[PDB]
Amino acid sequence: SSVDQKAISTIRLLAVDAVAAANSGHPGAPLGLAPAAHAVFKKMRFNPKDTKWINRDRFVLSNGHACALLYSMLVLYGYDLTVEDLKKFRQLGSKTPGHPENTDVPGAEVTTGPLGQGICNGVGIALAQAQFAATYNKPDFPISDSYTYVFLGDGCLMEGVSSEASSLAGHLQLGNLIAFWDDNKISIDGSTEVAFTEDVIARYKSYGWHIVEVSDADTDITAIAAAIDEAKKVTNKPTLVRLTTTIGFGSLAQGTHGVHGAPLKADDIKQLKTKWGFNPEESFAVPAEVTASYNEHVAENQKIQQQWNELFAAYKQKYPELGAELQRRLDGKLPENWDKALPVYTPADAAVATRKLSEIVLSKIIPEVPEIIGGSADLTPSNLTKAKGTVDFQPAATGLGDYSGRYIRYGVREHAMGAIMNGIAAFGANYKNYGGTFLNFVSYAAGAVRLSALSEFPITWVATHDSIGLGEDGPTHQPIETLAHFRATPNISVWRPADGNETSAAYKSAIESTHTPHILALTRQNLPQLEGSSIEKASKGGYTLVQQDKADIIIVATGSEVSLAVDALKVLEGQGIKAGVVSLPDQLTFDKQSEEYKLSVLPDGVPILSVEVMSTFGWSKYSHQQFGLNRFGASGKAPEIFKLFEFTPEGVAERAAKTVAFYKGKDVVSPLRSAF
Amino acid sequence: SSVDQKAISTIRLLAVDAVAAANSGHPGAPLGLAPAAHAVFKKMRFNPKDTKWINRDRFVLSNGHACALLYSMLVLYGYDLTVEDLKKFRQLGSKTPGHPENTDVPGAEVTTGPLGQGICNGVGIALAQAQFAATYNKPDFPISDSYTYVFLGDGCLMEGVSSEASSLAGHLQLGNLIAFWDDNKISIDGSTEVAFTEDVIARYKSYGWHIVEVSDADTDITAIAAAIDEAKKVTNKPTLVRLTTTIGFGSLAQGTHGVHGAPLKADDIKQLKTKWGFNPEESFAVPAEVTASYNEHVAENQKIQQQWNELFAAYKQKYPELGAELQRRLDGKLPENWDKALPVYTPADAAVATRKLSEIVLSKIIPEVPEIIGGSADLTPSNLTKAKGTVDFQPAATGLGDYSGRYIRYGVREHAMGAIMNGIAAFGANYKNYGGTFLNFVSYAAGAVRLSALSEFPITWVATHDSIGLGEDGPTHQPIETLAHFRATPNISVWRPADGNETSAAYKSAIESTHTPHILALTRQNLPQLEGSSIEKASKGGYTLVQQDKADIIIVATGSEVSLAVDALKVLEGQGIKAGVVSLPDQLTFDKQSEEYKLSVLPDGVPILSVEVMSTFGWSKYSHQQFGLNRFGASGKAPEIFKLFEFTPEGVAERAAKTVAFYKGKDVVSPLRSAF
Repeated sequence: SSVDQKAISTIRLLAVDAVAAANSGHPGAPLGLAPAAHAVFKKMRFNPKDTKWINRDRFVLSNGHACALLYSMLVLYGYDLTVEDLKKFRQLGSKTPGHPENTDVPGAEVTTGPLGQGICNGVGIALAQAQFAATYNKPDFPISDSYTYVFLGDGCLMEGVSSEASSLAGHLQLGNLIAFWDDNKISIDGSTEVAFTEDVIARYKSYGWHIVEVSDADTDITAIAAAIDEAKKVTNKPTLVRLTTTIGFGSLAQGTHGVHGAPLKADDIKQLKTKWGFNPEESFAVPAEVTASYNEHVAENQKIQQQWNELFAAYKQKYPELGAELQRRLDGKLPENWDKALPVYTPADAAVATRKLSEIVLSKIIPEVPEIIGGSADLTPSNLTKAKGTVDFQPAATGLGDYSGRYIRYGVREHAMGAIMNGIAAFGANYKNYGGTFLNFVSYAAGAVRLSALSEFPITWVATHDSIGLGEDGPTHQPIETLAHFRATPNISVWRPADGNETSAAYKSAIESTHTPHILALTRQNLPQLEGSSIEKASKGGYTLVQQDKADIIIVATGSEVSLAVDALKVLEGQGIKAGVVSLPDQLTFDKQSEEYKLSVLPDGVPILSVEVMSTFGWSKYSHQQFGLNRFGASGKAPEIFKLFEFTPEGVAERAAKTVAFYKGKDVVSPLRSAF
Repeated sequence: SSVDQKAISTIRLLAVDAVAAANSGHPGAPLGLAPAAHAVFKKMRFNPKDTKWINRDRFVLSNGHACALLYSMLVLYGYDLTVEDLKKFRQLGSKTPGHPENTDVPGAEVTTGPLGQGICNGVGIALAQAQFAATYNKPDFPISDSYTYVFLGDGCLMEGVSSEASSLAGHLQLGNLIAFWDDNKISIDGSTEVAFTEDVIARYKSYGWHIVEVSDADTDITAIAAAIDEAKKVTNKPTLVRLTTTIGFGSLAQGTHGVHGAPLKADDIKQLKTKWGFNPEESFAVPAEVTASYNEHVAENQKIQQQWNELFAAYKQKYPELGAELQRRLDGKLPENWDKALPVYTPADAAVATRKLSEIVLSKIIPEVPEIIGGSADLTPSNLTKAKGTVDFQPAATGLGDYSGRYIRYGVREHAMGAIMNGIAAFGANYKNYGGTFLNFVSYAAGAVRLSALSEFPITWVATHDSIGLGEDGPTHQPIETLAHFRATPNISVWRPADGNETSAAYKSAIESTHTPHILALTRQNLPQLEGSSIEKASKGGYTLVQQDKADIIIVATGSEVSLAVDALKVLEGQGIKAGVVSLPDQLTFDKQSEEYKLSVLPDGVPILSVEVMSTFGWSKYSHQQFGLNRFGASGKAPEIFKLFEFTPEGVAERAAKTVAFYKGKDVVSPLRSAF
């Protein structure tokens, strides 16, 4: 009957009533986690009227199905979300979707639901905070000192991505990360005794985490608060707080799988209300005393932010250059004319692999753009390493780097790298972060990559060894389907640059991005600098590389196949066939250009053949006929594989000539035309 | 100077010489693991002349980059692989590809290289062996008693998929699994101190594994053999053997990252040979005493198999029905007329979700086809559970099932489920195994799914909640790109059945498969039984559902959109437009039909519109215009989402009418035609 007890009941009943109104959703974990949510939010510093305050504590609901709990907290604290929005939980168009989405929900830092992701995002938020604090904090100027609080359940703990991120977070000694395990022994298939009998706590100790156990988290908010205080004293380890809860606490069906993922019965909701002092005839009740208590915490937090703003002003006087840099980043702006550092090439320059061109770009732009950080997973240092003049991101205690470092050694952890990148982006402060691996193993991280797209985060995959061009490692390593997969995903820019100028354009796009993740598909093998390429033209996503006013055919290609198309043009000239060449380094960027620009590249009245040593899926958007590779690769020297599959100037020319013949006597309109 | 020492040197030098000849590949782990490989193969029962003996011990090289080691063992033991093949390591077309492929390499049980996969495959081989032994063994008849030996490295231990599978294997008490960790402290990025500082042994204890540590695995083959003996005594836990080795042992560059993944220097190879008593002027040496020693072990193993064959004959007399069943399975044949159990529907039957139709199929065929086993990950029992009359696969000690059980509780572990399914298939004995999850989270397992395709394993994903039709869970759960991704992967049948008869055809294909993995995309929502569907027609992958001799347009659709197309046909009739309908439940199966059959479905001379509430990628193979969904979904009641995106009879009809108008006055040929 304290206000804290009333607040916990209010949270529980808002969540239950929201699920009831939707007749869909998950009441069990909200009921079990309401005490912990109340306790954690009371310890957190945040401003519901300024969701982007850079020194806020962050909260992540990794068990995203429990989002009726999150929405209830946001409503009670006066974020831009109301009881009327709760009544529209899981309803088309509402601000309260069935899993939380950062683009739609004020106070949702990331998009969660797919299990395992949110805890990894929390690792990334905490990594970014440590890097940010190391970059900007000074004596008497704690510009950044915030914590990252994550709730997770048994499902997240079973997903391998969370093991990857938890191993890495322990290695990185991320002491401002505090995670809470909803230890309720229930999943969809019933008891965790059926498939999840490991000693979780022993595993987390093996990663180097600190542990606090709260044996009665259904009621003991004093112990939950004390666990947070204890975690804050352990500055060199992330902490896992074991919350032993009853799923669906209070329900007639508490402690059963049936309360995990379906609405409660109406009579159950009545007895919940009566046992907690609420009116069983009323739904969506918000006692004014709860509002008052929560408002007091908001007012205190707002005074903390007000004092932070004055600290920041004083910082700008004491540290003029760092202060201006920080201000620029908080305004979301890159350094003025940063792109003048991008390398430019001419056709007289030597052939270079696009993986090496990418390394060169990074080496030039990292020193000039402090908000770029990145790393690599499952990849040789010889294929990607830190830029000269920087150091790895490591706790100084290891002697292997510092938190001010800029290069992250992710280990062999592609999926966690992907989800950590999302967390770094979510931190804010204009972070433009990247992750390197082989293109074929970006697929290991598909769960996170899709969330980069849905969350609108400007992360970048540096995805080398893009094709059969890698050679001897063979078909287990050679992408076929990978670009089609990601190009088919909404909101992914998939750059496959052909040369030096196109690689600079790809990075200009990736670093300038604010809402679109990028994948840069890069070669092992050397490619020539193209006659006709430029950053300007490649920035359009697709452009006419070789214009032929009397073209019998246009060849559209990407990456390593653009030079192949140019060589095929010469073979075709000897056969009496005049070809143009289009380079299409990013289909998404091209698609966003004006219809008239696109038609100037892919006009009516001429057959168009695509060439790319990968799946032909998607290519009919831009071509009438497609020469691709729709079978797995081979283990051998790369030039021999290209010859085997007829990706040679003569093989392209043969198919171009067949395309010209196939359209003789036919009327041909641009592939860009459509009926609707 | 014992023959064992000479054998170890022979293995090391064959591997080094193979890498040298290719000027590509990985000598370090072969040098470090040769003692362990020698010791393990001496304990293994196998027949190089019968790679499919069902009671063989299995070996899996999870650290597949080390395959020069595996190939050297296979050569020395007289598998169908020779020194001449070793000389062609990593050469186009050879039997010694840069990572091992089960389709190409005799004695390679699975395709490994992508890190983490092989250990999970080993879990599946061991799971299958336990299930198989529980099904067939009788007193005095140990039909199956074999072990599964896996080598792995630090990279596999960092990949989350291995954590998932190791947690599950410990839960399942898989005592015939013996894994060996190459504890050499080196990865591509240099020391494991940079990113991999967890206490691996403590983590494996937390999963319920037994541990043996071998402190000097560079030389102590007695201790490695003893570790195997110890592991065999622990019948209720999988064992991890920690092999402390020096990467590149013997090389001038031993103990450095540089020996992990590049050929040794020629002078280094000379000093290796001299220090081990070999001729530095000679490559690919095989001392006859080594051959003799290895031949003796082969001869003993062949006598063991000979006695197993007599045991099997005696088993067929003592247990006539089980013996005939086992014989049939070892012959690779399904029960005669098993498919008569497949449910058949008529248009008078009620509407049913294809997820429920799938459950019904499984309930009918599991009792009749003993080699079907399967399970689910990250999915409610209400969405998939064991078939009535069976029990879960669990160790009997838990009280929750038995090893004779047929339904696997994978937990929230999609990626490991995928790789474990590959291992179950690899075991053999005609296992036809399946794994259920939501379609959108098959993507979490992409690494393993691609390997199912490359390995030619007949595994099946039961992938429910296939689209925006799932409704309220929202865009984090609703597939868009998923079918395009897997259809773009070579050798994946992607069935999206529209009704009861098509769902039975999908299962007929999936269960009869011997070389092609299947994904069955199934609905949450109810769909009508179609006029014109049958198992016979749907078995062709694509078929004419509604024939219209005077068609102005043909609508091609899948799954939930076939009924939509049929409803649109009626709207179009009122607009004076005559449409036909094609159902395309599996594009791969359709593609494999004769050209004349395919043209009878998609003829020349008529515009064709595709309809599928997912990406339009791929659909131009079969259509002139495509109506799909190329943006993320929404959280709301499913019918409202379909209306929002105009996937309604009127919306389809509008686009069909626009398609007819767009082709007025044009000559139209089948989308199946091409220039080359």
